[PDB]
Amino acid sequence: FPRVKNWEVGSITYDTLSAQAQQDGPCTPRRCLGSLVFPRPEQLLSQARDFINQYYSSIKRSGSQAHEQRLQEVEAEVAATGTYQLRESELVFGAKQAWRNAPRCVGRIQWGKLQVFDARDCRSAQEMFTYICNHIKYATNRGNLRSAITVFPQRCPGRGDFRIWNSQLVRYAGYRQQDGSVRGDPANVEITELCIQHGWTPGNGRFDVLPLLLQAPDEPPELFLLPPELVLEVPLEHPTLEWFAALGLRWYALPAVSNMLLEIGGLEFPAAPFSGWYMSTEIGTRNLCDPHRYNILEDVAVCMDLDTRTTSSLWKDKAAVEINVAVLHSYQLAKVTIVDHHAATASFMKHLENEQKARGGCPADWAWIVPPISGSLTPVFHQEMVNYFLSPAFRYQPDPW
Amino acid sequence: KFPRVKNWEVGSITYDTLSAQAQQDGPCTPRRCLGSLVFPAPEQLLSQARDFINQYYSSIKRSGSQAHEQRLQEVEAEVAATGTYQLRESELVFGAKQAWRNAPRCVGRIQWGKLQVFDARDCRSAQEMFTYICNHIKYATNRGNLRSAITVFPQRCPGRGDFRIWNSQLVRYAGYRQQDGSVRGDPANVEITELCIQHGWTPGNGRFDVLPLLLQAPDEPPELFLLPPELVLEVPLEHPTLEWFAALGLRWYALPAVSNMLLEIGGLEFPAAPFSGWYMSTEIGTRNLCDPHRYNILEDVAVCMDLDTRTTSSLWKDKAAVEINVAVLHSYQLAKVTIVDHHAATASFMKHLENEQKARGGCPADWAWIVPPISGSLTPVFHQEMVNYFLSPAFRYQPDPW
Ligand code: HEM
Ligand code: HEM
Ligand SMILES: Cc1cc(N)nc2cc(-c3ccc(OCc4ccccn4)c(CN)c3)ccc12
Ligand SMILES: Cc1cc(N)nc2cc(-c3ccc(OCc4ccccn4)c(CN)c3)ccc12
Ligand SMILES: C[C@H](O)[C@H](O)[C@H]1CNc2nc(N)[nH]c(=O)c2N1
Ligand SMILES: C[C@H](O)[C@H](O)[C@H]1CNc2nc(N)[nH]c(=O)c2N1
Ligand SMILES: [Cl-]
Ligand SMILES: [Cl-]
Ligand SMILES: [Gd]
Ligand SMILES: [Gd]
Ligand SMILES: [Gd]
Ligand SMILES: [Zn+2]
Repeated sequence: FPRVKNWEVGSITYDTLSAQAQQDGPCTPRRCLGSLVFPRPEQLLSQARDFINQYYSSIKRSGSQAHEQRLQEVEAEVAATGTYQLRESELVFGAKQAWRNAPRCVGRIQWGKLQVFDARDCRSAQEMFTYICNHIKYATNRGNLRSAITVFPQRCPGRGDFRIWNSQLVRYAGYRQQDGSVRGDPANVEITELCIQHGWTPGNGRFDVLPLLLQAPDEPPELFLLPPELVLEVPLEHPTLEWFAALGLRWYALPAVSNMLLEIGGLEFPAAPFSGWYMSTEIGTRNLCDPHRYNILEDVAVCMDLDTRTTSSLWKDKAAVEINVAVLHSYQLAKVTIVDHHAATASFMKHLENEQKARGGCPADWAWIVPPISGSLTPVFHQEMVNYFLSPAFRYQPDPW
Repeated sequence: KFPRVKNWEVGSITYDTLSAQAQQDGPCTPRRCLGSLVFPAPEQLLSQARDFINQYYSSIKRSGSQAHEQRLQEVEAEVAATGTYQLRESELVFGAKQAWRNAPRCVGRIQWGKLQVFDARDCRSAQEMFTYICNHIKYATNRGNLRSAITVFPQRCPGRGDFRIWNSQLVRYAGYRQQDGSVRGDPANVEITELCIQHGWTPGNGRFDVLPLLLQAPDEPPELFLLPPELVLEVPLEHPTLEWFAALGLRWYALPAVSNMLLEIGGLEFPAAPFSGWYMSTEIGTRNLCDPHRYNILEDVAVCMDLDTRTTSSLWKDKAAVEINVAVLHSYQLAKVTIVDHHAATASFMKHLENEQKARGGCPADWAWIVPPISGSLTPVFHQEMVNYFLSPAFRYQPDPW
């Protein structure tokens, strides 16, 4: 049982929960690989017992009448069909629990508040598009963002798969040149290469919202134009730097992740987009200032008349911070939910405390919980963490080609 | 079959074959990763020694030669006859440089070849130990043109207790507990401060009182030594544009000299071997001055800056910390005392990773320690995946002697 210390306060806890890790991680006694982003059939019933057992534990209902009962239909379902369907209440328990278990998510204090839309009866490409469009509208909710997940049918053998080819529902295009450089977003150049390679009209500039490539089983992806009034976006201005708005910067409201595989009770949903609300450092620090993203830090510093000729002026730092100020200011003005990294990390500490009493610990990926600016100014920096894999879970999955 | 490692900023990919030589075992398993935790018989002595001699004869391009087999036999004989062995001076210098090179939490390892090694293995008392340390401080400080140095005291050996420096660094500020329960000066140093008084030191009562040295010679209680004040170079902190900042009366010292770690070379242990380089500005400006459990000045600075401290979304903490770091950089540059900013330091560490990949097939590195504690993703190390593992020679943590 690993001893975990908070160095700001001196408190000690033990992560007893780590004793239940399933799909093992990449670290060995001889080398740690925690900084890697991507770490390297009669047994469907094993991890299916597991989940049902977890479900009935929570609701004060382990070992009696109802718990005994639900254990049988699943074995009989898999004995008959080789797979099984989840009760609606289980699908919601599994959606939230998988969120609770996401080690890289700093927003887990919200894990109990989740809206689960059950698209397990989906049928075609036009079908998911309606399911996804209901999602965006509901999640966006005019800027009062509401966490949601839309769960499409569980994969079965012999036939294809529902899969959203976009990494997110809202993603900006990226346009090359004779010189390879990108107008727009370089994280979305490949998918842009496919979206054009499927009929779409590539726009002019930097913040063109990409269309959607949705994949009904076995058939080629169908493009789907997203209705403009569905895609809520925020123009970026600064509270005191009047020229910031003239830079023409924009970001979208809904962070809606559509490429991860939800796994509950041994079942696998390759299309299950979840969405919450942004933390501001995501947009301002990573999306706008990463050197392989919009990479605007130097342009903002020029406009602030900063001395970019020596690193010791901390011009990168000063410009980065005002970018984050502008992100927060703009979103709050447009009345769109956003959380600064100080507020977010302080809530995660409260979540860690809640999980200690609830489950005896919490899986947490230190490198992803500490924000990309001002890390030691947040409490999670001084908090030791244990990272392991619990089920149910969100997993990474290969790109569908 | 070795870990693949990607740099996400550029798209680079390398494989860390060096990790396969990991001579000892860290804290993680495939069950759970503990990478974020701060703190994780002649036959084995001979096999460590053999690996090291092999390493040394590799460096001098003499692997497997006559002299090399000679040394393996000599070391085998001395362990048989005495249970231990003595390094040659040239092996000691190699060994110390290599322990630096292997240190996964050091961002300054581009410098690992430029290390002054002071052989104090003939040191006989606390009083001689103190003279050695004073010469270390004077050489490394060099009037603000800092030089990396290590002074290595006698190794652990059977029959005799250890040399130990009780202080965690050669230059530390006192931390006076109080009632009302708060700490005046540096709260990281309350324990060592109390021990100095209990061993006779007359305490001060300021916030920046340099501590005496508590020096332990084998099988002897520690002995207190005052540093000559003209040997301890300090930097008073001013901000280039916020002129009220000087009125805070903050100071920091020029020399960072870690004195409580254990140097391991070829199975030998040196429990007293202080080493020093020069500061990276974030250690002072961010950690030492802004950590809530250190001097904790952030809010008082942000109030003086007229920031809006009642809501977090104004990023008042970020803005005040950036200016504290600017003051640190400015003040050391003004005083002509070596300092590197986290941008320049992480850039040179990236060159170190390239040099090492070509030299050795990898580099052990602790991401959470290499990534600076402000402006993380603005530096290139943030976007570099890294493999953490333990190589020998090494600097190791050891328990406090009390
Ligand atoms: C409600 C407010 C939420 C906030 C503020 C938030 C914040 C974050 C942040 C900042 C990250 C780091 C990702 C990055 O830096 O690119 C993250 C990762 C993640 N979050 Fe959340 N999140 C929220 C809700 C949710 C919800 C509703 C789910 C799922 C039901 C979720 C599951 C995850 C997962 C699986 C990851 C891992 C992403 C990856 O590994 O690529 N979070 N979250
Ligand atoms: C010359 C310039 C140097 C710079 C800029 C530098 C920088 C740093 C920094 C920023 C850290 C992390 C410290 C912390 O957060 O508390 C560190 C740790 C460390 N450095 Fe270096 N260093 C230098 C020289 C040296 C030398 C000469 C040695 C040994 C011969 C060394 C060995 C270490 C070790 C062992 C650690 C780990 C300390 C620990 O784990 O507690 N460094 N260094
Ligand atoms: C639920 C939620 C709320 C919120 N506010 N932010 C969230 C951010 C992410 C998130 C994490 C990592 C990512 O990158 C993976 C990657 C892919 C390819 C190459 C490199 N890296 C991406 C890029 N799609 C998004 C996920 C969920 C979030
Ligand atoms: C060689 C060099 C150059 C440079 N510029 N900076 C350096 C900083 C450190 C360093 C690392 C960790 C530390 O923490 C230990 C601790 C103990 C107990 C409780 C909490 N923390 C301390 C505190 N003395 C210092 C080491 C070497 C450095
Ligand atoms: C190499 C390194 O692991 C990589 O840059 C990680 C670091 N921490 C991160 N943390 C978050 N939240 N998101 C990220 O994309 C990353 N990237
Ligand atoms: C809990 C956490 O590991 C701890 O606060 C670490 C994080 N990274 C660090 N990085 C450096 N350079 N120095 C430190 O003291 C720490 N502390
Ligand atoms: Cl994003
Ligand atoms: Cl220090
Ligand atoms: Gd101007
Ligand atoms: Gd001024
Ligand atoms: Gd005051
Ligand atoms: Zn690990």
